[PDB]
Amino acid sequence: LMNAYENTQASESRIRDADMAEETVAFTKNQILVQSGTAMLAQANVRPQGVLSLL
Amino acid sequence: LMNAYENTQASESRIRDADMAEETVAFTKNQILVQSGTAMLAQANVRPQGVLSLL
Repeated sequence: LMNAYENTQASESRIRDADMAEETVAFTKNQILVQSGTAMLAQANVRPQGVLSLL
Repeated sequence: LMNAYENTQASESRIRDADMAEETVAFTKNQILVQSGTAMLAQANVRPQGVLSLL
């Protein structure tokens, strides 16, 4: 029962538990992506401002 | 039978039993390797931060 329990727990952890190092890189990647997206959006708001030079 | 038992026990121990020192050296080598690797991964996780300054 000890042997089966430890192997069973290992098998369960291999499926449900998350590997923090595996996707903390993904988290940082997504943070960089969202920052770049916010910057590009804010750049996009001021894009039509050049029209006013013709009025 | 006594002599045969002691000889056979020694022969079996030559195979199944582990060497404590020659295992601890590898264990500590693996330890320094893994901590170096996790430090290197942690420092490599911040590479994209050099890009957002261009935004």
